[PDB]
Amino acid sequence: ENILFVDDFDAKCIVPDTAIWKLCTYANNAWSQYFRGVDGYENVKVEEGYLKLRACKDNGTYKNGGVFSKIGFPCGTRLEVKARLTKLVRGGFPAIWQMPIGAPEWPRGGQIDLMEWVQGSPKQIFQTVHTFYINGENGSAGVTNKEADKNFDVTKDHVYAVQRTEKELIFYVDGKETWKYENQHLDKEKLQYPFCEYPFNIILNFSLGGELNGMMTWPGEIHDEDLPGEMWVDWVRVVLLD
Ligand SMILES: CC(=O)N[C@H]1[C@H](O[C@@H]2[C@@H](O)[C@H](O)O[C@H](CO)[C@@H]2O)O[C@H](CO)[C@@H](O[C@@H]2O[C@H](CO)[C@H](O)[C@H](O)[C@H]2O)[C@@H]1O
Ligand SMILES: [Ca+2]
Ligand code: NA
Ligand code: NA
Repeated sequence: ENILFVDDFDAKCIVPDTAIWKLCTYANNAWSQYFRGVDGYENVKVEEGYLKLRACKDNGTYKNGGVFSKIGFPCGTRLEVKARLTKLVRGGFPAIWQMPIGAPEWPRGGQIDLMEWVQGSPKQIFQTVHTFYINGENGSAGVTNKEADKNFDVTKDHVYAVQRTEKELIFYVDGKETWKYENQHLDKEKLQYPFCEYPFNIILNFSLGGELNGMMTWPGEIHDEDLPGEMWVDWVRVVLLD
């Protein structure tokens, strides 16, 4: 099987590979708002074969932990990520996902979420597709997998995967297919399937929710007493398909 990229996070270093992995930065949205004033690698380390991403509160200030790949991947590929949460955190918002590189403004270039967790459904994860066709100017939910295992322990290791081709996206958990999002071969102007127009990166983060500009976010209310939380990523792999 053809390995286009792999990181086992087992390099003789205390931070993830500095050529591949960049620290996440502040932006006025739910997942990014608490990268503000995160000092370098304070919430991000490599240790005992894991990337360890921490979310915590530091003298009044919520701080996220996350990195994104500077490298990205074409179509005809499958991304596999092994990860667990150390615990459930109320208001915690950990994610394993992909953004297009150099695409028009979100959500026009698309977005793929291999894993998200929120306190509102604590014994499940979400696998989600975003496009301008789905979301338009006003939508943020995307299309998510409704038959998601309802009886599932996020604090154990799982392998989250998406296979991306011109035909479709196929999601997996622990090597079992969960759902697919098909190319409908519509007018290019509808932007229904942008997933081969730009390379997609890898994003790994443990973010905190609560209010954004006075509106409650999907991950809901932050319970300070539950903090800190960590996501441990054992490995990331991108395979070239047949
Ligand atoms: C509604 C929203 O917050 N959208 C931002 C998007 O969010 C992701 C969600 O769509 C989804 O729930 O999965 C992940 C993991 O939890 C994120 O929460 O993220 C993108 C990429 O960061 C944002 O696009 C960026 O917006 C900023 C300004 O806010 C900037 O314009 C940048 O150019 C753009 O890429 C969505 O706003
Ligand atoms: Ca590892
Ligand atoms: Na790095
Ligand atoms: Na999701």
